[PDB]
Amino acid sequence: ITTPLVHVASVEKGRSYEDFQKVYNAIALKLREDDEYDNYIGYGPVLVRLAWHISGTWDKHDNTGGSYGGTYRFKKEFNDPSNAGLQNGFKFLEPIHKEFPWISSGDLFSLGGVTAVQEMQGPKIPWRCGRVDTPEDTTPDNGRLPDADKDAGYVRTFFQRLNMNDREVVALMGAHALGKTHLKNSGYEGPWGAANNVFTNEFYLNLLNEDWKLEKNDANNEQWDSKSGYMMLPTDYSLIQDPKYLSIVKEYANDQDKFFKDFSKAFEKLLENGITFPKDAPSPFIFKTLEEQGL
Ligand code: HEM
Repeated sequence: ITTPLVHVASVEKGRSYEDFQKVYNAIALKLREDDEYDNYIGYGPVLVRLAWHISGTWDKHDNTGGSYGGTYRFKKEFNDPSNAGLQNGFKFLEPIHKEFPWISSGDLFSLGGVTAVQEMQGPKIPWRCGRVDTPEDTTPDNGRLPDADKDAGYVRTFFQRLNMNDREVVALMGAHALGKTHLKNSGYEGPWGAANNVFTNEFYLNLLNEDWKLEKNDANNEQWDSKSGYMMLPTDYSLIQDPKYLSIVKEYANDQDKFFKDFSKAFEKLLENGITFPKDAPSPFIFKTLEEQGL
């Protein structure tokens, strides 16, 4: 009776690679322009978190949620407590959408994350168009995104719902090299590392090389703190408490190139979960950075 929905990707009318490269460039140029945001971190990290949160609502068992429908634009999902702070990323993308009103919301949200990773010198992320806006009654209920106050067993079980295995989980969590936690958003405070708007394997290096102490923060949540001024969420630290995760953490801490390759695959997969692509669909696009274009 409850059969899994099938969401078929549909290319926006008469649009192709050059069209989306222009959208990429507008995102990337505004990222360069609005350098002051969040004490000069810039909008890169929040756009990556936005792309992850609009995708991480997916439930593989009935194909509800996921990036396809662009449902973060609706009040119920926009106001999810797990999404506190992402309003800044939505407001950043509003002038992009006014300039390119033909792009679907899901395509714009997911492309924002790809642009941010690449412009912060991360790996190329192949990206496919064709997400189609769906009505407000398709918006997933709050509560599908993960709790940070949990252990490795919770992390492993949670990501099963997104069809992610151990390697994919550890790779995806490496995005916590970016940005920081804000007490007002999540009840956690502090960055994970020093180079907060450059995409590197710093997350794994800090996990393994810093001396961490479990401490209460000003919101009375416990987090792991180092003397360097970095922090780790409980779920972050669980990647070195669990023996299978620890092996992969060590692998990425020693080999940023392998991390980049695995992150690129898993992040594209995360953004595409729940979408059926016709065999006649165009191949994934690899957008050029502003630097590669002399822009
Ligand atoms: C168990 C899984 C995860 C948990 C529990 C988690 C939790 C969190 C929390 C609590 C914050 C702080 C938000 C704030 O206070 O502003 C955060 C930020 C962030 N998350 Fe994660 N996250 C997870 C996985 C991911 C994944 C898979 C990605 C991307 C691939 C990601 C990307 C980010 C980024 C870039 C930030 C920084 C945002 C900013 O600086 O504004 N996270 N996450």
